[PDB]
Amino acid sequence: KILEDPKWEFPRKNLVLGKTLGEGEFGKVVKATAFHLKGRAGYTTVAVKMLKENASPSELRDLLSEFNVLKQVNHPHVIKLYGACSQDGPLLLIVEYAKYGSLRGFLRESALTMGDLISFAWQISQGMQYLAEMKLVHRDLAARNILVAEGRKMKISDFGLSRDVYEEDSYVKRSQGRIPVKWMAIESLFDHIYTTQSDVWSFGVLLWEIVTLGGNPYPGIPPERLFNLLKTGHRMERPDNCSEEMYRLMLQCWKQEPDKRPVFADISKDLEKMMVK
Amino acid sequence: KILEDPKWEFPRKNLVLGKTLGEGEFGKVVKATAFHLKGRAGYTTVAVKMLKENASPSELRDLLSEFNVLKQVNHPHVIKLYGACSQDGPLLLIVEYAKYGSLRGFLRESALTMGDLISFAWQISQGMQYLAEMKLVHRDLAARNILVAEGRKMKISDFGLSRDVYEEDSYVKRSQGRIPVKWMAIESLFDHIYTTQSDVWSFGVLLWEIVTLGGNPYPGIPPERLFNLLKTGHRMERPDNCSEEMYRLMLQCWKQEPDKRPVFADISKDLEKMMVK
Ligand SMILES: Cc1ccc(-c2nn(C(C)(C)C)c3ncnc(N)c23)cc1
Ligand SMILES: Cc1ccc(-c2nn(C(C)(C)C)c3ncnc(N)c23)cc1
Repeated sequence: KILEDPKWEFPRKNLVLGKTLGEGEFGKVVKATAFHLKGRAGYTTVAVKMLKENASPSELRDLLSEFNVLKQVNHPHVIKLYGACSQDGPLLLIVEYAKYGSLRGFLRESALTMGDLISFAWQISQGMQYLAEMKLVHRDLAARNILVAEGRKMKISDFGLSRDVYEEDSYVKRSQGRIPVKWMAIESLFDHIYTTQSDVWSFGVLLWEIVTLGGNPYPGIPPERLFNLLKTGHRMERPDNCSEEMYRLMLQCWKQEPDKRPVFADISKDLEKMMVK
Repeated sequence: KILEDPKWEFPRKNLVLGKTLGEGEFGKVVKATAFHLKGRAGYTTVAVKMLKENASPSELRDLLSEFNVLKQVNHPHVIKLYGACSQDGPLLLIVEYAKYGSLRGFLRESALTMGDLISFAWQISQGMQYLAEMKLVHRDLAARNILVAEGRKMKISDFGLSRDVYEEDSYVKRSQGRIPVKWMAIESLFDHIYTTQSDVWSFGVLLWEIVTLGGNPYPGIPPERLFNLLKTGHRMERPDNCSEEMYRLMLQCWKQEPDKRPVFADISKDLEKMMVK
C-alpha cells in the first residue's frame, strides 16, 4: 500500500527496462528507456531502481525513504528523480542515469590528474552544501554512494538512510547500526548522533577515498578497533597522492568537536582555492 | 570490546586464510586451514567468516548473534562452530567448511533425482526439529541460508537473526524488517510474530525452492503485493516436479492458523514416507 503522487507517477507501458546495472544491499538497478518523460516528446535513457526478489520490509522502507527525499531536492550534483511506477505491479523508481557508474568503481577502474580529483570533491561539496541548506543529513556519505553521470559529473545518491535536520515527525522508528563504522563520525559512533557536521566527518573520509582512487579507509584496521582509535585521538595518516593543504582539510573534517569542523560552504571555497592554484 | 570465551578461542598464528568463498550482506567468508584444532594433531580445512571493510554496527551484532547461537547447538545438519579469534585484531569465526556451497547455488548449478531432493528436505527438517527442541526460532529459513558440505549433506547456517523460543533477556533491542517478505509467515508479516510454527511456514517455501532447483518463490509477484495475496488465502501453485503428496505438505506449512501447521517432528516422518515409497 503505497501512496501514488500524481506529480511523479509514470506509466509503466511507457517504460522499457533493459540490462541489470547492479544488484546488492542497495536493491536492483537496471538500465532503461522512458518515452514521453516530463511531457517532452521522444525517449530518454534513464535508470530504474526496484526491490529484489528477496526484499525485506526494511528494504522497502529505504526505497520509500529514498523516494521521499528525491521528490524534494534538485541539484546538478544530486541525482535527479524523474518518475515512479507505484500502481499495477512492482514499485519502480525512475531517476537520472549515470553512465560511468559509482564513484568507488570509477576511481578503481582508472587516467586522472590531481585536478580531476579536486573537481570531484568540489562537486560533492557543492551538492552537500545544498543538502545542508535543504535541512538534510545524508549519513551514508561515502565513495560507493556517489554516482558518475556523463561528463564525469558527480551525483550524490542513496538517500535511504538520510534524515531531516529538524525531525518533523511525531514518532519515527529509529534505524540502528546501518552506517559503516569507518565512515561514522565519532559522536555518531559514541552516542548515535548524526548531524551536518557528522557528514563533514564522513566527507573527510570521502576525500581520503578519492585521493587514493577508491582506497579502503583505515587499511588493515578491524572496524571493531576503530572506536578505540578515534577515542584516543588517532586519525588516518597522510596518503601518497596528497598535498600538505589537502591532508589538512581531512583532519579539519575529523576534529573531535563538531563545531570545530568546517561547513560545506567553507569546503567548497577551500577546494576551489586548490583548483585555481 | 568482545568477550573472549576460552572454550572457543583459537590462536590466529595457527590459522592460515585462503581465497574468498563469498561476500555480501552476510559478511566475508574465506576458505582457510586451521592446525591443531580441538587438540587434534595436524591441520583441518575450515571456513572463516569475518566482517567486511565497510561493516556497520548491526553487521557486528549479527556476527556476535551468530556466534552465540553456534556455541550452543550441535547437529550433523547444523553447521558446526570450531573456534574464534576475538583478540589481537579482527574478529574471525572458524566453522565447518561446506565444499559444495550454498543450497540455492547447488540446486541452480545442476544431475539430481527426486529422491535426492526429498533427502535434502529430510535433513533440513531433522536439524530444524532439533533447533525447535533447543528452543530456537530461525526466522531466516531459506535455500540461500543452507549450506552443502561434502557428501551433499545439508547444513543449516546463518543464525544472525535467530531468536530464543523463550525470551531470556530483560531488554532486547528488536531487529526490524530483515526477513525477506516471500519467506515471512503471514502472522510475522502481519504482527511481527516469529515462532517455530512460523519457521514451518518458511520451511514450506524452502520445499518449493528445492523442488524447483533454486526457484524464485512467487515468480513475477512483487513482494509488496504478497501481503494482500496471503491475507486473501492465496498461496503458491503446484510446480512442475511436485507430487500430489509433496505439494500437500507445502500447503499444510502455509495454513493460516499456526496451530494448524505441522511440527518439524511430523515433517521428518512425512518426508521419510516419501523416501521409502
Ligand atoms: C534511486 C536510485 C536509482 C538508481 C541508482 C543507481 N545505482 N547504480 C549502481 C548501483 C548500478 C551504481 C547506478 N548506476 C547508474 N545510474 C544510476 N541511477 C544508478 C541509485 C539510486
Ligand atoms: C558462521 C558462518 C561461517 C561461514 C559461513 C559460510 N558462508 N558460505 C558462503 C556464503 C560462501 C556460501 C560458505 N561456504 C562454505 N562453507 C561455509 N562455512 C560458508 C556461514 C556461517
